[PDB]
Amino acid sequence: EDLRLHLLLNTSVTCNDGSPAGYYLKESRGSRRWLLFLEGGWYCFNRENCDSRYDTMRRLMSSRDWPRTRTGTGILSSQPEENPYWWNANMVFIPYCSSDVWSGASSKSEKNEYAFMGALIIQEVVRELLGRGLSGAKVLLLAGSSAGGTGVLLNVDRVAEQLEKLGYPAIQVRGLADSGWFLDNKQYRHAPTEAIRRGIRYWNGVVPERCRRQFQEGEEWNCFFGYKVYPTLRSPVFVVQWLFDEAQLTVDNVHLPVQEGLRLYIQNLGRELRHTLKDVPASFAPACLSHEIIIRSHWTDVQVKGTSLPRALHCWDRSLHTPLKGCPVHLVDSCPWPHCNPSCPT
Ligand SMILES: O=C(O)CCC(=O)N1CCc2ccccc21
Ligand SMILES: *[C@@H]1O[C@H](CO)[C@@H](O)[C@H](O)[C@H]1NC(C)=O
Repeated sequence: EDLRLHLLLNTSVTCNDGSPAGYYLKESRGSRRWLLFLEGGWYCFNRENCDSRYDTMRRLMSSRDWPRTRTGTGILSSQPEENPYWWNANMVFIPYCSSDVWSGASSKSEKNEYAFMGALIIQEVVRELLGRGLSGAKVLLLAGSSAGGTGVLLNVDRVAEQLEKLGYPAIQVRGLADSGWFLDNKQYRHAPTEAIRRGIRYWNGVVPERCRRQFQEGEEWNCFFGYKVYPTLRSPVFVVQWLFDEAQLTVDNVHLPVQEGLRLYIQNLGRELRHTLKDVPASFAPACLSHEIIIRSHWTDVQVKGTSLPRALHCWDRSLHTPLKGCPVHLVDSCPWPHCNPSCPT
C-alpha cells in the first residue's frame, strides 16, 4: 500500500463538495524523475447529473472517504518487474474529484452547488510538491488515463509555465496522455461536444492559451479534443490511444454478429484515429477494443510492431536526451479491426 495520502494544505482547493483535494505520494530519494498521474472517470455537467454522480460515484467528488494509502500499479509501480520504464521514479497519484476533465477553476459558493477546481488542483499539487523534493527534479512527467489523459493535454503547458514563473526552468515538463484522445465524429446512432460546451460554462473551464486563441470565445470545447489541442502544445506529449476505444464507442452510441453498416463504422473510426496520429511522433495506438493502459498491472503485455509501451516510453526518453536504431517511438497499428493485434488485452 505504497503511496501515501496528503490532503492539500491550501484547503480552498477542493473536490466537488468542498472537501480538500489531495495527492498520494511515494518518494524515491535520489531519483530526479517525478511522475504525476491524473485519474480519470467521465465528468458531470449540470446539477442533476452531478447530483447523481454524488450518490453513486462519491469518491470522484469528495475526499471524505479516501483511504490513507493506495498501491501503485502499472507505470505507478515501484517494482521493475511490473514497471520496466520508471520503477525508480517519485510517484504521485492525483485523485480525480472535480468531475471537470481537469479543466475547472470555480469554487463552491452562494452561486455554485459544486466546486470545479481540476486545473487549480494540479497547480496546487505541483506547488506543494516543490517543497517535498520536486524542486530538485530533472523531468516531471504529467501522465493520466481517460479523462485524466485529456487533462494532461489541457494542463501540461500550464505546469511548464507555472514552474518557469516559480523559477525552476530546468525541470523538463512532459505529458503522457492515455485514452484521452477522442474524436468529435458522427455517432453511429444519433454527445460530448454538447456536454463539454455545457460543462465549460458550468465549471468555468479553462483550456491552453494558444488553443483558446485559435478557437476563441464560445468555441473552447474544441480544445478538449486531442487532435485539435495537441498541435498547439509546446511540451513533449506521448499519446497512448486504443484505436477502438470503448469510451469513444460509447459516446458514438455503439454497443457490442456485426452487419455491414456497423462494420464500416468501426473500420472508419480506426482509420480516422490512425489519421489523427499520423503526425504525432510519440504515440502508441494498438488495434484493440479496450480503455486505459498505463496503470494496469499487465500494461507491459501489449505490443505494436513487436514493441511494448514501456519500451516505447524508454525510447521516447532517449529521443529527448534523428531516430534510434530499433527503439521506436511512433507505434500505430494499421490493421483494421479490434484484436487484429494478437497482443490486445483479453
Ligand atoms: O475516459 C473517461 O474518463 C471516460 C470518457 C471521457 O472522459 N470522454 C469521452 C468523450 C470525451 C470528450 C472529451 C473529453 C473527455 C471525453
Ligand atoms: C490557495 O489556492 C487559491 C486557489 O488556487 C489561490 O488563489 C491562493 O493563492 C492559494 N493560497 C495559498 C496560501 O496558497
